[PDB]
Amino acid sequence: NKGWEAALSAIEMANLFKSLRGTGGSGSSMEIYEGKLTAEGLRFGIVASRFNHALVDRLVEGAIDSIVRHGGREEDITLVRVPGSWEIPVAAGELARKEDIDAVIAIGVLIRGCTPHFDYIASEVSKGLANLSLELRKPITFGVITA
Amino acid sequence: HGNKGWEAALSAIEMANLFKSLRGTGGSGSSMEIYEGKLTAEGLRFGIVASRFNHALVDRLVEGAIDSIVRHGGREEDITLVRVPGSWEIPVAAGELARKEDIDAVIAIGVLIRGCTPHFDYIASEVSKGLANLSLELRKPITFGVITA
Amino acid sequence: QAIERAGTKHGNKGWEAALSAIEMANLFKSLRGTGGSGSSMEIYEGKLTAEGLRFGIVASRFNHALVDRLVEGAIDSIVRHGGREEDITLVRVPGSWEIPVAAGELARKEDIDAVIAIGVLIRGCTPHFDYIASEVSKGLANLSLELRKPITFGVITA
Amino acid sequence: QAIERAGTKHGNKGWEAALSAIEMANLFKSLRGTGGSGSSMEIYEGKLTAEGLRFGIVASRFNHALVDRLVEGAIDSIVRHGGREEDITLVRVPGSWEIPVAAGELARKEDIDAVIAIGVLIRGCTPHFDYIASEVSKGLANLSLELRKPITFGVITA
Amino acid sequence: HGNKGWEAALSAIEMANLFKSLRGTGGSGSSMEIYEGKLTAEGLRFGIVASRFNHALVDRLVEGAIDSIVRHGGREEDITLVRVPGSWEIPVAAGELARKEDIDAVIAIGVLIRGCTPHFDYIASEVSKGLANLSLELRKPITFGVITA
Amino acid sequence: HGNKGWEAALSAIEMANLFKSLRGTGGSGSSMEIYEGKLTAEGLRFGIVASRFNHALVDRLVEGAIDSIVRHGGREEDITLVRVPGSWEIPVAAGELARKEDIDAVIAIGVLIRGCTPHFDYIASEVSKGLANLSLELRKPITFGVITA
Amino acid sequence: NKGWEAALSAIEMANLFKSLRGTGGSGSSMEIYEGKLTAEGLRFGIVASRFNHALVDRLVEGAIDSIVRHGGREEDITLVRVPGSWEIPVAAGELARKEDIDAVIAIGVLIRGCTPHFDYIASEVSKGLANLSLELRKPITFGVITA
Repeated sequence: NKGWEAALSAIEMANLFKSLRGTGGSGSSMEIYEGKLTAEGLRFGIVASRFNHALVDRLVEGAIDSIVRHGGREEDITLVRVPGSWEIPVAAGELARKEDIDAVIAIGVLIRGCTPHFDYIASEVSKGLANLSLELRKPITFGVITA
Repeated sequence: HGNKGWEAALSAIEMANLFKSLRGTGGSGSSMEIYEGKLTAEGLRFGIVASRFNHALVDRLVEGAIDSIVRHGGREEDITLVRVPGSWEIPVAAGELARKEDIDAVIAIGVLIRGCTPHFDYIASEVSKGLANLSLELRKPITFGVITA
Repeated sequence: QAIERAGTKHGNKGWEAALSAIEMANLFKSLRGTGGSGSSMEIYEGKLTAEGLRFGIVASRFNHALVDRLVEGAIDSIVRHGGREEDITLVRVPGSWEIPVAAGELARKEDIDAVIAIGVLIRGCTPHFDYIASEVSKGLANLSLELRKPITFGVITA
Repeated sequence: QAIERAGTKHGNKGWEAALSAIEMANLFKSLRGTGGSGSSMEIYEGKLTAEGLRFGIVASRFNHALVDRLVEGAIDSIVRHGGREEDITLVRVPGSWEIPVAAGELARKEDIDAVIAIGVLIRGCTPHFDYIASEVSKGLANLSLELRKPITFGVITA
Repeated sequence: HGNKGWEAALSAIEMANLFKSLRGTGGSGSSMEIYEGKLTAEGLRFGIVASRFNHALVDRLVEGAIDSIVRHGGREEDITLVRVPGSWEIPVAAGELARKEDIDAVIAIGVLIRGCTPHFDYIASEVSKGLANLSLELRKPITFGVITA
Repeated sequence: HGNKGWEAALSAIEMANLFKSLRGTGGSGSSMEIYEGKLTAEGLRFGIVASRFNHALVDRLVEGAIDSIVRHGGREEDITLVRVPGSWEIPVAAGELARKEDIDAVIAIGVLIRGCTPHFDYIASEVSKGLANLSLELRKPITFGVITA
Repeated sequence: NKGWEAALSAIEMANLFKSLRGTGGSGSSMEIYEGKLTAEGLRFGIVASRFNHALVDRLVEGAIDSIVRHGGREEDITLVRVPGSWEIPVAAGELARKEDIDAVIAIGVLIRGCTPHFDYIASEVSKGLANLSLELRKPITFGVITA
């Protein structure tokens, strides 16, 4: 279930960035920065599409379960629904600019298989999410699948 | 001694020296100027970003990178190592290290899932593109030690 | 050594790349100048006189045999068209991946009128999409538009 | 490091090569011994007990990932069949071309009962005749016949 | 009667007799000398070297070899059978048998992988080469009963 | 710094050291012995054999070989250079150098005429075979710096 | 004309080996051994086949002309004819064991083209000549062609 995996990646970036922005080490050894798998005290945001209802519900199911099971507090989740995959990047941008969220998770299902004639919509969705993460300096996990 | 981790470190060391020369005082003229970087790692600060897929392989590349830096005069106390889950999200971590003024170069190490070979994958395209844009924007070398399974 | 010098280098991609840089450098210098009075359609084209211009060259070291013939091709194009060898800056980089970042540093100097990028690319013996080759073209194109200074593309496939 | 140790290496070409060396070493030791009394057809076969035998291994360094799993496969085959780790001599060489000459030096020692050669070969993506691969096979075969000591062939193609 | 093991045994018997006659002093003259070997195995010692790989087929080949020797007057007491792991080490074992002064001929039996090679095979070429060189150096007949799958 | 001339010199230097270790006194035991050669060229004597076809290319490889030896501690006075017309006749010249007791290794450099590609050429086969036999017979490293056009 | 080229290679090995066996240098610089293109005072031997009479005569023509033109003395050439290419190695062996010859030249024409099904006779001729040169430590030039 990609939903469980995508949530796990987000948890362990919210911890990593929290460590990096903190005070540095004492020197005298090679600094190593790391992210644990404890979600206590963290705020998340989820953006999910509405296409292939059967599949997406299972994915959003895993994401919420993963956050709570790893110690998260269910009141710290904001869920946003959008008509289709083309509208995920713009919604994620709005949710990522709030100062109360630490990571964002994108859930969706693409239409054509793994052997198309190339897909423009799929490229734009992945391309847009990547630029937002770099521009806003905030992790954004990528949890879409292919039909 | 011949792994991609070793090679990536050399390119990072050399480019770091070359940039230090370019923005220094120019030559006296009267002849064609030639700029090239040395392989003296003394006084340089490095950061490394490594993924986690294939824990066996990635550990090997990271060890090679550290070995290369120290053998060429690098001080082991000047290496910052950041570890990340997958290849999709090296660029965001690399960006954080590059924006520090105490880092002279960044090395990215990872392994990609070889999917359907003839066709176009989106994770590989985004990881390479993101690193390239960061280097041009921040004006700082970023080496691409990535490989394929 | 004399055997190396005896070979001809007119016409290789180093020659064409340098020639394009000379024309573009003169063309821009004309555009920034005062506009014509009018009374007719006004045409612009760059002359091929290279005296007084400053050039920069970025070349990778991979495949040390092919590259050298390309770099020497570029230099002779500038010299044979009137340029002086004292107005050329040469920068060498480990590989094709880091050409764009080095080319950016040269292009930001106010003493450079154009930049020439030379290199070679490894061709896998089956036609897949190369993630390194695309980044070089993408990076160089962006730099020229942003800095508003011509940059010429002089790479080849093995 | 523990991740490396957890992997299984039973059955790789390092395993088979070592196993053949053990059998041949015992077989020769039987042939040199006194012949049977007679009265029936007399059969020889080598046992798989490795206690008391000395072994030598020659391995190239090209493709450092593949080779290590092969060398460790050979060592565990000797140990798991009764051999001691103090009776193994390991020699490392730059490349596959100089395996035969190094293997010759080890084979001439009187304290060695068998030699194992391990390496990998580069496969060009079109099937031509390889002048390096043939020389390794030719050299190793000649050494065994001339020195009258078994040598086992444990190379693979990439 | 129809397997290569049977044929290999007959060749070994005939060559062993032929060598026995050649060492004899030449004739008086008055005609053209003709030398040939007979097919009686009485009083001759043989050795067999067989590989274990693809054992389903070789047992039938070794079967024929022993059957032929006995059928043609050979005493089963005089056969020495040696087994080796694979075909790569047939030559080295054959050399040890051929150097015994109590052996008149040696028979080598084995099976090689499919012969649809691009241009060449590097293991098959060594078995035949080694046996041929060994026979000439030691001046003793060695028969090739190897077949291709 | 990355030409076949450079690589061939390294292999010659390393193998020369390794042989010096093997025939010296053995270890104390109680642990597995590992033998490997260093990259210290001090005190070693080298000979080089170079063909003449493509004078431009061969000169480059020969310069690289000399540069590699000296940079790793080699004394320029300990290099003997022999030049020959074509590839067919490197082995006979290499044999003469190898038989001197003052030479520790030999390096062979040349370029072959790429004929009809898929098929078998006899000049290339003989040059490689001859070098291999010489090393085994004389028990001395001989490196193969040869390339193809 | 391969005949001219084959003779030239032999001339400049008889000189090289003459230099190598001579006294060494004075040190203080990198020893370089070299062979000139002067054939004065040298003895040669030629072994030629008798198949494709038209072609071989032209090749033996060039070899003798090359030796004399580069200063050789025509009385110092020994010519041996053999029925076919298969008999070249054995004849060359006899001529190379004499102590009065400095180099040997082999001239011949092979039968099948450059794209056969592999040729056993061609391989043996080249293989045999190479072994003789190494075993006897004396240059032997290879001047055959393919029909």
